[PDB]
Amino acid sequence: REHWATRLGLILAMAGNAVGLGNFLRFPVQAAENGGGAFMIPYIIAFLLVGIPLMWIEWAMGRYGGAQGHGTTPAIFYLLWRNRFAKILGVFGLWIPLVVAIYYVYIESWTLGFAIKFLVGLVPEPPPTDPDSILRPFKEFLYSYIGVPKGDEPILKPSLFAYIVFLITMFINVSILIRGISKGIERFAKIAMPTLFILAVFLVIRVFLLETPNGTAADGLNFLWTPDFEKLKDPGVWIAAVGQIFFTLSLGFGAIITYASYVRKDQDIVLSGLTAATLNEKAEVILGGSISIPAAVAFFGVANAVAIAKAGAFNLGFITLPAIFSQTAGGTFLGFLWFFLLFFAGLTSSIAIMQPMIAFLEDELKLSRKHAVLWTAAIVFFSAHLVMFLNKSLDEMDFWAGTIGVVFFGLTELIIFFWIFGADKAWEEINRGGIIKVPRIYYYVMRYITPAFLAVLLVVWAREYITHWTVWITRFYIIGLFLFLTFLVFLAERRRNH
Ligand SMILES: CNCC[C@@H](Oc1ccc(C(F)(F)F)cc1)c1ccccc1
Ligand SMILES: CC(C)C[C@H](N)C(=O)O
Ligand code: NA
Ligand code: NA
Repeated sequence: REHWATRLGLILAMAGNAVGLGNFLRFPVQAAENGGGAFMIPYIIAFLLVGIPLMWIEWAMGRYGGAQGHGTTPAIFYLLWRNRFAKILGVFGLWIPLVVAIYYVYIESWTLGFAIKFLVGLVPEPPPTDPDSILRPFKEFLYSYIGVPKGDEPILKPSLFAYIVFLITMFINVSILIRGISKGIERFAKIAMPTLFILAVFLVIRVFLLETPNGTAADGLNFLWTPDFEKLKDPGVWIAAVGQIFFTLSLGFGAIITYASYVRKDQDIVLSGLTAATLNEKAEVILGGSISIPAAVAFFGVANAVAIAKAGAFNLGFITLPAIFSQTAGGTFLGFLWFFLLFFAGLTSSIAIMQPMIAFLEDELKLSRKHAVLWTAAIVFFSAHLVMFLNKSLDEMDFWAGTIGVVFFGLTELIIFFWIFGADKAWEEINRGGIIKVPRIYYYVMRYITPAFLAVLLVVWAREYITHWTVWITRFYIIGLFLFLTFLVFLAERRRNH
């Protein structure tokens, strides 16, 4: 089995897995919609009671599987629980990252396309201070790129440029993945993470120097880091925070598990796991939180920035921020550095959610790396045409896989590892080879607090929160993908028989 060459390259590959579009795009929008600092308390508690323990569980399950030659959950679940239902439940750890990949790689492709155009200066020109006259050209710029419907039909029409950039983005993902774990993912991470970090720091400094009659960047930081204890009674904030924690740390995606299955059976996962998780949180609360919101607040004030963050999820990052930047000398270039940052952040993450399917084909169906990567790219590429051409298909996939799926799957992998396999075996498996030991309090968190936390959350979700007819096209398609992956698991157990 392939293994990570260096401890550092492992940390950075895992950090790269976690540090992505979620830190710079999803987090600020989530924090601004939910009272800024009112969001941060549940977010921290979620990190301590959900984020940390599940990260340790997923590293453990991964290393455990990999030692027996299996990198994915259909098989790993079966090792921990010798039951046919374990294999079926394990299909979600191929389904979730695959469905997520289908839309995530497309959003990643936008950032590349915007980087190219912002570098070459093919950008909208606002007139030489009326906000709507400055924002609109950048709105139209995004709308033409992705092809937002102009009438009644729920159909998108991406520009020719957007389509070819998607193709290039796929080609780039493939070229990294085809070289494997040490020479591909690890090598790229060593280049990509330092670049990503430097670009983000530069932008944070640049944003910190912004001031208008409407405000400063520091008003954005005060909005984000000032608690509201009255909001702590609102369950919506808690549901939002926990969802962000999952998405941001790549928990419940089978992506951490798979990367961990290339950690040698002896090697530490406790300190490594905690460091990768902590690097992500820095890049999210310090770097990601410091760019978009403070810049929006400076130029528009708090209440306008909140309203912008509620307008959509891509309004802030693809419209508002580059619009703001265009009002400053060297702004088109500053736009380029932002989108380049986003591209590298997306790229290190999307290779993490394509690798589970690659690992399944190699481990269970015995395809070569080349064939496994090429077929995985073909399924993502083909499937992506749904997200590219059907309005709100992205939202449907992001809901079922990226939102509901991950929490369900997190609770499931915890029940399988810590309740069925055995709480004492699991704990032994986590700490085995550890540089540091996991605090004793976390045994009771993992066994009782985390699962009760998530079960209560999911109860309120499917009873107090659960559209156009076209959402059924996407549901149909992704259900079919699940059935298809079930077929492959079936074929894998048959190959093992013969
Ligand atoms: C609860 N979250 C809001 C839904 C939001 O989803 C996403 C938000 C951000 C990302 C990103 F991080 F960019 F990858 C991916 C998906 C979304 C999806 C499609 C359109 C608009 C918003
Ligand atoms: C799907 C995951 C790889 C997403 C990643 N953790 C992010 O925050 O962008
Ligand atoms: Na993240
Ligand atoms: Na990343």
